[PDB]
Amino acid sequence: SFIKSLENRRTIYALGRNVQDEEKVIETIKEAVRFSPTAFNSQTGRLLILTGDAQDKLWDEIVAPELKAAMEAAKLDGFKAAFGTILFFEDQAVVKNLQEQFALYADNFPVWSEQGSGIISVNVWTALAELGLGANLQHYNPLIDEAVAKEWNLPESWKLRGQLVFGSIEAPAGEKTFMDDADRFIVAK
Amino acid sequence: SFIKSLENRRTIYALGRNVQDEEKVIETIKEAVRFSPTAFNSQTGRLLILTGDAQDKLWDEIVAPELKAAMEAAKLDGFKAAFGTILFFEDQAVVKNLQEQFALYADNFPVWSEQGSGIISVNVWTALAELGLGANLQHYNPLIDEAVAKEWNLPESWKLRGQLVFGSIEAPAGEKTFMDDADRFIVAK
Ligand SMILES: Cc1cc2nc3c(=O)[nH]c(=O)nc-3n(C[C@H](O)[C@H](O)[C@H](O)COP(=O)(O)O)c2cc1C
Ligand SMILES: Cc1cc2nc3c(=O)[nH]c(=O)nc-3n(C[C@H](O)[C@H](O)[C@H](O)COP(=O)(O)O)c2cc1C
Ligand SMILES: O=[N+]([O-])c1cc[n+]([O-])c2ccccc12
Ligand SMILES: O=[N+]([O-])c1cc[n+]([O-])c2ccccc12
Ligand SMILES: O=[N+]([O-])c1cc[n+]([O-])c2ccccc12
Ligand SMILES: O=[N+]([O-])c1cc[n+]([O-])c2ccccc12
Repeated sequence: SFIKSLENRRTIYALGRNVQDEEKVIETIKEAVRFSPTAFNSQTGRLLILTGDAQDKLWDEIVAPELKAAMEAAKLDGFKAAFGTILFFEDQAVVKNLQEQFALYADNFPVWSEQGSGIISVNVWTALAELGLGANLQHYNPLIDEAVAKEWNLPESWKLRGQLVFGSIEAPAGEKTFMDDADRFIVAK
Repeated sequence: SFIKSLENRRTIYALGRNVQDEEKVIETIKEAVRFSPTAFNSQTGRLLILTGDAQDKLWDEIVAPELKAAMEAAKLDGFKAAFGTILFFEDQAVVKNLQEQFALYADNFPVWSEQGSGIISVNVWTALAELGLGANLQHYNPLIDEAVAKEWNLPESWKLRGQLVFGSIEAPAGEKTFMDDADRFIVAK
């Protein structure tokens, strides 16, 4: 069931590369994004999907050095050890066009775009979990933005929002608590 | 399958009140939110779920008059005709607390909260579609915010982000197009 699918999606930090069918994984990532709703069907989400050598390169040659250079002013090995990383961007050129076409909603499009990024990120995350793969969501933007755009020749208009690290599950999700229903749901008739 | 569940979720404007098991619907809405991820497990989403007399009141006594008063400075009947409306808020008190606790990420929490709102909105939307119910997402915020908070005695900290109108499907979804894969997915190794 759908609710079961949602419950199955969890943050998994212990990831490996025991992935049987990479093509199936790629297909599923694309489908999850494809069937995600966006304001005005604007489809502002953009993905860079890295595996193999590119996965090694992201973490060893971009994230690590950028992070070090920043801090000055382990975990990374665990991210690198995963099968791949899905970098989620929002296309600002489309956002700006929407703002120009529908001036009435100009202030709203950045908001709906952020919402869109969350939407496709978790739909992909949940779809991967259905395949039995784990993932965790990271935010090394904006530190790595320029290096990533240069290495993989991305349009300047792609604004990095998140990085979903994914692979085989090598240890179970941790414990998680939930709010009291009474504090977040009100039902009225 | 999960991808099938995603594909089944569509914007349905023609909605009615042929809903067989309201309690099951409420349970499913709660579960979809419960099992949705949020930054720091902050669970900032808040829901006001209206049906029956409250559904009539929202659209006739709040949205209509506010909208008229604004414009001065049909569709509404179609929204009212639905079984209910799920109003999605983000709790700004929790957001502000996060900003204070983790000053390093202060600018990020509003962003992750917006992403969170998108996340729970579509998870609820998709869960309703699995039950065979249709829905559409509207944005009469911030116009109706104050009236809604007063009528249902909501905390000032609840910031309205969207209103998901839902009910029985009375006409099929319209046609929808998709981008070229090549323009939004890059795969590298
Ligand atoms: C963040 C967001 C905001 C949306 N806002 C509205 C809205 O205010 N009014 C409306 O009728 N539809 C709204 N939509 C629905 C989209 O237009 C719709 O999802 C998109 O055209 C894809 O069609 P589908 O929902 O049938 O898949 C919104 C969707 C998203 C994801
Ligand atoms: C918008 C958003 C941003 C998140 N950012 C991070 C992050 O930067 N690093 C991380 O390790 N987890 C991150 N998480 C994961 C959440 O902490 C996690 O989803 C939450 O604690 C619930 O746990 P679960 O994913 O196992 O259900 C993020 C989740 C969401 C929805
Ligand atoms: O009809 N509308 O005004 C409309 C349609 C579709 N989407 O996505 C919208 C999104 C935001 C505001 C109005 C929208
Ligand atoms: O191996 N990791 O990357 C890792 C393990 C455990 N926790 O809690 C983490 C938390 C945040 C980022 C990476 C983590
Ligand atoms: O370990 N972290 O830094 C971490 C854990 C969980 N969430 O949700 C985070 C979210 C944003 C930034 C860092 C996060
Ligand atoms: O009945 N409606 O509310 C309705 C019908 C058709 N479209 O396209 C709509 C579009 C936006 C809002 C309401 C709509």
